[PDB]
Amino acid sequence: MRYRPFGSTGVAVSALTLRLADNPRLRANDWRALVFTALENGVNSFQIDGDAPELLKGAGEAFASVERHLLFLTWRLRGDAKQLGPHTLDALKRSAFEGLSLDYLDLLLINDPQSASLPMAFESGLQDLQKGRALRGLGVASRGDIDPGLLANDLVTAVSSPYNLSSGWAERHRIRQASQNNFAVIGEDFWPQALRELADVGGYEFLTNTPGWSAEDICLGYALTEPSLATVRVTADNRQEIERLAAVVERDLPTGVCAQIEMARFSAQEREKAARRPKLAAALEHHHH
Amino acid sequence: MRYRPFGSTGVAVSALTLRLADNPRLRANDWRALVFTALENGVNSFQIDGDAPELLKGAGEAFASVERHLLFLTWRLRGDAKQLGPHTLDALKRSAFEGLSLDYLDLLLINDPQSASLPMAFESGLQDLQKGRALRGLGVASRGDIDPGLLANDLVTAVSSPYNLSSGWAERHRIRQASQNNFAVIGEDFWPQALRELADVGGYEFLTNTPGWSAEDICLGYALTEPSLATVRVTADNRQEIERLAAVVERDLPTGVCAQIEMARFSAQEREKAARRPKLAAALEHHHH
Amino acid sequence: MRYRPFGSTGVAVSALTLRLADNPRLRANDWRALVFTALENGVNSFQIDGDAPELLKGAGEAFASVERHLLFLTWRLRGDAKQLGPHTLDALKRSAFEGLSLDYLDLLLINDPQSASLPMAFESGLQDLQKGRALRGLGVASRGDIDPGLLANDLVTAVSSPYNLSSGWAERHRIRQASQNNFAVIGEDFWPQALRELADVGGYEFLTNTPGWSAEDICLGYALTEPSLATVRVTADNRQEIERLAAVVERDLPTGVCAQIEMARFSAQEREKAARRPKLAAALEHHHH
Amino acid sequence: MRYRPFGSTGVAVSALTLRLADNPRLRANDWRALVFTALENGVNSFQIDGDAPELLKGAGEAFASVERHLLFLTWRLRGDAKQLGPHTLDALKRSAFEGLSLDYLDLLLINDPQSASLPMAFESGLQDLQKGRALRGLGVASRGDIDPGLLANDLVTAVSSPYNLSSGWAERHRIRQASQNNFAVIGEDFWPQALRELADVGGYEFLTNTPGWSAEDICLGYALTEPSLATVRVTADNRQEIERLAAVVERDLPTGVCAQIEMARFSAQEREKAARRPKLAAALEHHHH
Repeated sequence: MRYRPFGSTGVAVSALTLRLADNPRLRANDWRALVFTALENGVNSFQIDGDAPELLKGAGEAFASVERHLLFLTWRLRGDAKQLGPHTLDALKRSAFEGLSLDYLDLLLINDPQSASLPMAFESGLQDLQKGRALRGLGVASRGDIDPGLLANDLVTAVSSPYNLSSGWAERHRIRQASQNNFAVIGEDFWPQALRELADVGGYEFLTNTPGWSAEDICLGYALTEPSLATVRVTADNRQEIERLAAVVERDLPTGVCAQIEMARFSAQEREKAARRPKLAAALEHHHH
Repeated sequence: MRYRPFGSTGVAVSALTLRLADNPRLRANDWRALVFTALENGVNSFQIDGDAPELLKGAGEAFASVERHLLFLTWRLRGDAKQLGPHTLDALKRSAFEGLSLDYLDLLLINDPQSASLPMAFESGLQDLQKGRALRGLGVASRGDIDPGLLANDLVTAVSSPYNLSSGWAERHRIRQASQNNFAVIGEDFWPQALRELADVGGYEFLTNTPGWSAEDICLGYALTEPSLATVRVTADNRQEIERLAAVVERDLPTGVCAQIEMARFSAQEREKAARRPKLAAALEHHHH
Repeated sequence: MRYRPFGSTGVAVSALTLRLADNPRLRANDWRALVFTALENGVNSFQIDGDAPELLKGAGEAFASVERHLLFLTWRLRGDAKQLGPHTLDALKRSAFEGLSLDYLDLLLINDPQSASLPMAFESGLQDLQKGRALRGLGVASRGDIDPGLLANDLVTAVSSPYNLSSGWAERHRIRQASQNNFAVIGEDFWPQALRELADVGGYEFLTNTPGWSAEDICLGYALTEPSLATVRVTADNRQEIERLAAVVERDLPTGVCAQIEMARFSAQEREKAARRPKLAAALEHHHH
Repeated sequence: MRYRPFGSTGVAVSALTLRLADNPRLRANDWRALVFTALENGVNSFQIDGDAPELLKGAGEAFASVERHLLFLTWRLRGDAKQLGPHTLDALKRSAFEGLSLDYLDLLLINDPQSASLPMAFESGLQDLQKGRALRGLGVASRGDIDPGLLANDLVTAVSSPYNLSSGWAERHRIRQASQNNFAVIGEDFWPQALRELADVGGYEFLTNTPGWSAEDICLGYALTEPSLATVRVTADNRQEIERLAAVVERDLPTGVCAQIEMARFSAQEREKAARRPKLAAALEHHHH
């Protein structure tokens, strides 16, 4: 395992971040063992994306097995950010601080409100948690452009964004600009469904025809080469998956794979212009006034 | 103006769809004048993205200035789709039906719920609207991969998705696969903030240095050549912007521009691997048991 | 080994043509050994490009070890083709016919005279050889564009031209147009010195860093995939090199190597405009009379 | 016009060199007029590539219209360089020196002998010319790789080599390496027949469809951006072509044209493997011993 600085927090994070999300088949000791396995593969960054009592119990017990400062703990808070408030923060206190037995969270990762501001009572509660050292930073998850007025908020220290080997320059520019402005960036969706379909049929078929590599491992290896990502979020629900993903961190992508990734970006298909409808255009032109 | 079939449900839609969104500057007469200009430039497809009374009043007057069957009217319903319920349908009746003075909507465009299903009471209410012809289709707006179980819902006839000249193959595959499966696709974000920033400095600087073309117009022309999009959503708050955008529909992109769009996709800035931290990895390995 | 049609002649040749070129350290035994190894690897096409007695002796012996009609034997005749004459025909009779113990040549491959015509006496000598059934065809070797009036000569059935994985479209167009116009095309210089230097430092370094492939074998494998070439000329001076080159005919290039070959074609270096010399230019413009 | 250092010689040459080649359809005053037009457009570098009495008379008269030391005059000596001898020197003295009325040549440009050495008597004669200050340098023209032992000869200060926008990296490496080793490099064949054909149909069609530019001028523009070339050789036979080519030296190629040039390098077409002939292969393998 390799380790990167998390933005300007001064905390080193493993190249992979393990997301823990509700799975009703899992009981508490499964969650504890999942985290134990991640720790044994050098993963110190965890993202809690669920709040079932068994998840909190097992995860909290595993986190307690190492000294707190060795871990980076993010709570993922979904829902319409514009509708968050004091009841949200009460729930966060029950789940994150009682459920996981934490004194502080490193990062609260919320949805992009698509606004320059947060609701007042929620932001005031966040400020309270920050001054109490119970919350060390706020992050914004987005699949588009986050309002710079929101990123300028003193609470906001991190962003989360998708990035994969078929991302274009808009997505790449978002992560690189955020990193150059000293935000920590968490990469998401290194292996999205659309790319799994492309890997089977078409220009990306090399992803399933490269000796010694799976398509998923190639997509992870590529995201791991991107300078602007502090860490790449992965989800794994058994030991074998954690071990394989962590193994990718120490491998080198073949240069021929890199060239095929670049080759594959080309796009040719164009459209002939669509039909004229002068009758329709004329009726619209002659609207009543 | 040119017109495209909207998915498998027949209707002709202008290659541009005009998004009408809350702007506290504009009163009802300004909204009416804006829709009038749109109509006069051949636009018959409008997406209402807001519920301010002045907006509903002016847009509804303007829509009534032509025969209803010439227009394709989409209501954009934001917010967490998992929290939609009967109150949502009440508010829709007041705003979209009474407020715009409509008997039916061509499309209700909701956020991706990131689930294969919608809340049951809301879905039951939508089924009621559909059986009465008050709602002709449901669309799902997403910046990721929509669950196929949701797309298989009989209500769902359309998807909306970002596409621009810096989009990669994941985004492109989503819209081509949707189209091939006979969904109507509305293109979004042809001119996102990230691309505006790239157009000023770097490999996309040609966007602001092409004789006879603005960067925005190049980005629109490119979107208009994508075969899978039924229509391209644009936001324009004055007559000049509407006229310029509609003029793009009839122009041909220079071949040197298309070549530069393809050459700009390349990306070569690839990390050196991060730090080992063997003390940290060992401490994590040696967690208590 | 695979066998291709040699242009429109109606005869077949091995995908490789072994060139035998003067080498002062080799004796007849050594030349015979080389030809034997090539025969044992399916090569039936040989190009004699030297006239040292030991070369003619050893090669003639080896050719006499199989039925003459199973071989395609090309004599390479260098020198200014505009200076060829009766002395040339006399020397050809000593070296090619008496020296190799041949009754006929499959091809006489001369330099491009950079003209539409051949010297009269030389051409009459070639017509005499063809009427005597001692010469089946004339070929023209060039590194530029051959005069089409020369190619229209009834004697000329074949051309020889460079092609390698760093060739561009002018080179490629020449060989494809010759093949489409029913000439046999012999590929030369699949592994020129300049590419051996590129293979060591720069964008072509992958040629020496591809698992299981040597740089020379990749360059031959690429030339073997060009559709316009009837055969690829190779030079080898030891058994083991002949066996490896022949083995490439049955191998498949990795798709990642093909991608790197395409990626390597890009060139971005540009110079700034040079110095103005207004006084020098004014002096030149003010020339007398 | 712009002027570049001619390798490490210490002298400057115009960025274009005008080649004057034998043309039976021109008379002395036509040649004089071509040289005059070149001079009036800043060209001071001329290559004489023929020896017709009318060519020598007209070109010599035009060269005498300016101070000799302002011109760079190259005599192009074709023929098999391995056959050069005393006759060649006598002919050079009669044609280049007496026929052009010159006391010295700035450069003698011979064909690549394809050897590390020149014939002794010829080389001794060149040494006599140099000691007499009648010859300032020897250049070697090649379409392949010149033996480094020949380039190391103290006489040889320049090379001439093809370079166009469809050239590959082997050609480009040759010229950049020569320039880095302090040779003057003359660029040849900026506009070869093969490229004229590609410009008419195919991926290079943009060469004849670019507003404001001819195909020829784009090809010359690209060659003028190559850093390793001291000058680009052109052959023009009318006033207006000379003026347009000189004008290219002061123009900037559009970035869209540059992108298309890089686009066009791609080559996709491949060959399936040819026929097996197991009986022929077996017959060759069982050659007699």
